[PDB]
Amino acid sequence: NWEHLLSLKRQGDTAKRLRIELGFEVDYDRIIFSAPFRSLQDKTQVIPFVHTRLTHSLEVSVVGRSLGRMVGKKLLEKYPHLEQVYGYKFNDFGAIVAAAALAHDIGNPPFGHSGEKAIGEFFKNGYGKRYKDSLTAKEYQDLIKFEGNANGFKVLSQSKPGAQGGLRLSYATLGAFMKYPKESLPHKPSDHIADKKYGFFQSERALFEDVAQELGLLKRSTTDDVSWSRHPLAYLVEAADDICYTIIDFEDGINLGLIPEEYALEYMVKLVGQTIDRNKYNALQETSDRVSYLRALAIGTLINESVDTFMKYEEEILAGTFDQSLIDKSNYQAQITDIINLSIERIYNSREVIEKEIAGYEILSTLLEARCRALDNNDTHYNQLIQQLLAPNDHSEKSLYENLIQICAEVSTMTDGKALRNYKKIKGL
Amino acid sequence: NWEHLLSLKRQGDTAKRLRIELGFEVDYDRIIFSAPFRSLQDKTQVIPFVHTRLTHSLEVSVVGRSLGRMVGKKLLEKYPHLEQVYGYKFNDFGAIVAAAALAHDIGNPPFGHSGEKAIGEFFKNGYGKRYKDSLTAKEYQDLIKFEGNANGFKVLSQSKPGAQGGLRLSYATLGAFMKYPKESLPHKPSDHIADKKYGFFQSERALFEDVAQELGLLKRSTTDDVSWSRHPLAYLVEAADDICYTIIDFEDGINLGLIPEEYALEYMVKLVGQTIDRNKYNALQETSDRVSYLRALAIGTLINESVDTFMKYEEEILAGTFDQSLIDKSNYQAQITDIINLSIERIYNSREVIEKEIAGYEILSTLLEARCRALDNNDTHYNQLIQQLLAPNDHSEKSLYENLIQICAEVSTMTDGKALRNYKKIKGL
Amino acid sequence: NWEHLLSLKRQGDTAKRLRIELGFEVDYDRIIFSAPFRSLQDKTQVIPFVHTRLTHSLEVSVVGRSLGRMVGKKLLEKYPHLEQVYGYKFNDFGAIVAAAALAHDIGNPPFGHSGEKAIGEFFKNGYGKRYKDSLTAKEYQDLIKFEGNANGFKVLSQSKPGAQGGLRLSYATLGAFMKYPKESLPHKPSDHIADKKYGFFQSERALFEDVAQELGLLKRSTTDDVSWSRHPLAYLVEAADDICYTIIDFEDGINLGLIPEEYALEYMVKLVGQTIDRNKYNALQETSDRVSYLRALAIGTLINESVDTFMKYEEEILAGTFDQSLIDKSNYQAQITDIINLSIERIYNSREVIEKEIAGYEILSTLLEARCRALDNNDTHYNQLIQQLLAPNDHSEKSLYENLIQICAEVSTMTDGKALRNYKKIKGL
Ligand SMILES: [Mg+2]
Ligand SMILES: [Mg+2]
Ligand SMILES: [Mg+2]
Repeated sequence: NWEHLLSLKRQGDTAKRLRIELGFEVDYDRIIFSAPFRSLQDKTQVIPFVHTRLTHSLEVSVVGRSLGRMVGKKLLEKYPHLEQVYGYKFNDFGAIVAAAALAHDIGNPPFGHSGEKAIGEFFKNGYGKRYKDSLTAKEYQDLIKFEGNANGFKVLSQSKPGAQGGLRLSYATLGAFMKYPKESLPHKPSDHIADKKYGFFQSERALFEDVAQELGLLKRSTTDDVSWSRHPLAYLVEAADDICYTIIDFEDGINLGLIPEEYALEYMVKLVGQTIDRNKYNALQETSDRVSYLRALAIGTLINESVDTFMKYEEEILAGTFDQSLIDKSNYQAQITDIINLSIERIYNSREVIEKEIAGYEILSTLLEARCRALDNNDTHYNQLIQQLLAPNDHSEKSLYENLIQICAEVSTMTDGKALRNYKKIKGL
Repeated sequence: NWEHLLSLKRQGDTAKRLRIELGFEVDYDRIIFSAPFRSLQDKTQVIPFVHTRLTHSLEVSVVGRSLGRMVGKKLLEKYPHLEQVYGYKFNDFGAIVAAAALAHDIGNPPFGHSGEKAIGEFFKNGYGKRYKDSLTAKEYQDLIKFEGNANGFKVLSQSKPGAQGGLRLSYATLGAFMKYPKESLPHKPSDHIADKKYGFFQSERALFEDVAQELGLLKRSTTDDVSWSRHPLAYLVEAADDICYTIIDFEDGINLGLIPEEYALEYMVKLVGQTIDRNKYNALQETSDRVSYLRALAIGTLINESVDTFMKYEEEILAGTFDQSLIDKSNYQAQITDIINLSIERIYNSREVIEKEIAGYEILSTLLEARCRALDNNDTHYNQLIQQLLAPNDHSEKSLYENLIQICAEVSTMTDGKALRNYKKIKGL
Repeated sequence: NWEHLLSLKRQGDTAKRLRIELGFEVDYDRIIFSAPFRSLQDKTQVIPFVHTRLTHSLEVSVVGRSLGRMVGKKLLEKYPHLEQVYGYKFNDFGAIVAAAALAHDIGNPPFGHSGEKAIGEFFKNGYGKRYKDSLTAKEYQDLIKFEGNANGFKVLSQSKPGAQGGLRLSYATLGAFMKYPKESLPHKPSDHIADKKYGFFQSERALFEDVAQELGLLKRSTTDDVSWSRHPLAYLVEAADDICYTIIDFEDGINLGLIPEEYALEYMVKLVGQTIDRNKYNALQETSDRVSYLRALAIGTLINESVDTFMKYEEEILAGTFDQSLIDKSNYQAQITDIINLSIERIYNSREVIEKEIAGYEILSTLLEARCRALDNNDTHYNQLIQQLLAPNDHSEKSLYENLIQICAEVSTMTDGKALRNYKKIKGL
């Protein structure tokens, strides 16, 4: 039911909010001005001009806003009652998808997936193994299979003294942000696209249950482990992100010298052939302009194809029977796969990227060990100094799992500069 | 008895030295030219122009020289026989107090009290725990509650081949230097000001017993753990040090931007009100000049008040019944406490000071562990290299406690530059 | 028999190669263009202009070429049949000795003998102790008493896919390169000069047995541990190396300020007195020119003396009864010993040299531990990253000893720059 999916409800609301009577734009406005989003300006994208996480978020938001606007147009033309009595507009869908896409990278720890694996391995085989017997199975699982999507949900909606609900985003935006509406256990029960990872920690189970019950998400789990169907706009958000990750990593790889210019045309002829102006392409004198020209065309065709695919399986998506992505139903699957493989071989496996990941591991391991050692023995002078350096903000009487997840969130959201400086101080440099 | 307190005896002397027949100035002259005192030029004062330990010592010596000169004037006017037959002058008292105050920071390890705690924790929970069973209780206590006052006494009077008695200072200067004339055990038996810490290690017990017996210090301990009353001039030395630590840390904090200018006048009106020239204060155009002007006034009034307090309780001080400091009997106690608390909150708890302390811990721990590992196994090539790098001076057949205390003294007296360079070499940088 | 000693056989040869029917010059040509030899341009000689390992190799090759040419002249005049029917020339001997001397430093790990001791201690008391029970006694011995001569033999003759036999040097060059033709066990069975160390690992036993059987080296071991007599030209190669190590370390020490100018003349008068032009020496205005002038004279007289000594004991050398070096039979033994001791006290025991050795230990230990930990568990993400960073070249199904010796060879042949960069990445800098 689309009426419940486009909920304007926020945390702490008592009276129901109706479309015909704050707005989805306000979510984007709040995310833009938020400190965690601003902090993305000092966070890199694990590549050797090259995009930072802030620009990637910006570009993803721009693709998601286009996808959502077109999808809202088509749904409003398919469900007249959504605008006749409920008063919804395609700009609403665009705003929801743009706000969800803008914050999709707000909780990811530095150094890419290597940082997530470092946080996981710290609690699996490192100093964090001591907490295994003091936590429940799902809590420990969250600790060992730490992902930045659950951390991003935590950042977007975590209460603090004087700020309940965090950014207080609308429930539609929160639902679109959740790509994996399931708990930390069981680990990958099936081949469904939404079961690859989890989207919320144990400290957010009640809040996401409230969000799902407000959005009317279908309960797909018959056991005691909660799991819901994906929000239909989460498909658009993820498709936008994949389109950017594919076409823009290739642009960045080509412009940085890691990928020769021939592969650009070689893997973009199929994508851009239907709309390329050959005279304009040949008239361009710089490689950067040509690759930008190709990137714009490819993004446009992929956006249109994703909109067509979404409207092809709307009923299946709303029922929860869709087990793959919108980009997986692409006619350009071979070219997309070839581009992704070439990017993996030339960028992600480059020395510079490997070197950086090896440093992240040592920095994150050191910081996590220092924070945990301070947590266990908060009486020594060195531990008091560590607490002052890394957690001067506040202190409270919380549980062990809350403290550990707070440590993980604080370490994940540090800027590369702040993390490196703290690691050097702790290492006496 | 003041005649015995103003002893001209030095180490190795056989014939008694009389005032009417080398001089207390010679102690100051020797300390100035000594290598350990010179080494203070490369040692910082754990603050982010800002005073180094050498300038702090200089300024403390200047306050102690004023206090001692006034106190000597008043005692000579109170005991005519001290000058009529013994031939003592107020310049003697000034010289003794100045020499004691100049060397009050000569044995402190770097990074402030954090370095002392690092040396203590190395032998308490670190690699140094292995020596607990091979040493006596007091020897191990000295190792684990290491203070820079005992190390300063060691530096001032430790024999070397060709140099017996070290700087060979007069016994009056050594007595005035000793703020805590007691052994390492028991640990804080009472609330007496002299029982807060200890002033000499176990390798200096015989020498300080000789010094105390020459100065006629009263034995306040009836057990087998020796402890004596404070030398009366030690009160003046400590009062001078506290006055500088209070008024000059505030000046440094104000001039460094950590403390706004308003608090200067706010906490100095009471101290300087009786002697401030308002026209001169308002005519000054720079904040540094105004704060210097206030610091000079406050130091003057505190010096006069300390002299008055010392002459108020002279008999009690000479009997050993005084359990507090001269600054503790101040009418400006509230303002002094407020200034100290503001300095603690704004300087000592600043990031930059915390960061520095966290680095000291790692550097001192690394250096101590390397030295100890070289000491236990002096056969490996790496350990021979470590011994050459850190202890090339000499080697001898000494006991385990002597070797450990020598390691602690050598690490404590390294310059920040030398310590950092050695730590980087050991860390392969 | 000199005919078999001057073998032109190379790895993989089936038909016998005769002198009268590729050439010993080709070995020098190949070594010059080889990547391992080129890599010596970025490797230092553990001294604070100062020689790198490449220039030391160059200079040693030049001394060995002179020694071999004179020795070949004298042998051809002593054995006419070597040139009458076999067709050998003195240039052959010169080429063999020069090629052997040029590669004498091609397998030495950085940081001098400190690096060799670090590799040994890693497997003796470090993380490498776990492999003791999984290897044979001699294999583990090779691991713990690792020397750069065996590694240099490995570099010169190790097969790779597409390159069998490595540089494919002539067997005479390989025999002259081998200073210690014996296995890793027993460790120093006697006082013979060839029994001080070993010259090949266990992975090269068959190849060196083939080389020795082709060269007709005398089997000096009656047990199951193979050991052969030294090749006669190995004496010349080692003598050349010692002459350079003695006279040129002194030149470098004098020119670097670690050795005053007086000792130059003081320890060179005896060596250069018979051929020095006093007018030329006094006319020189720079210390560098005078020391160069003295170095050239000393090298010349030592070369002539070494040739005379070699021809004095030719029969004893060819029978294998010579237990010392050519330089040990020198009339300038006292002056050579004095120069070596002065160099040890002033250069090798300098701070800068000690500091560098302390850093090597930490870098090599860190790199070896990382490589071994990657080897044991090649499933973790961090270990895969380490394998990509340090061993991206290739992978194969080899034994544990082969993998460990490959790790040791790869670490030993890294350039100081590459090693330091990898150590910093692993240390997160
Ligand atoms: Mg993305
Ligand atoms: Mg002081
Ligand atoms: Mg050599």
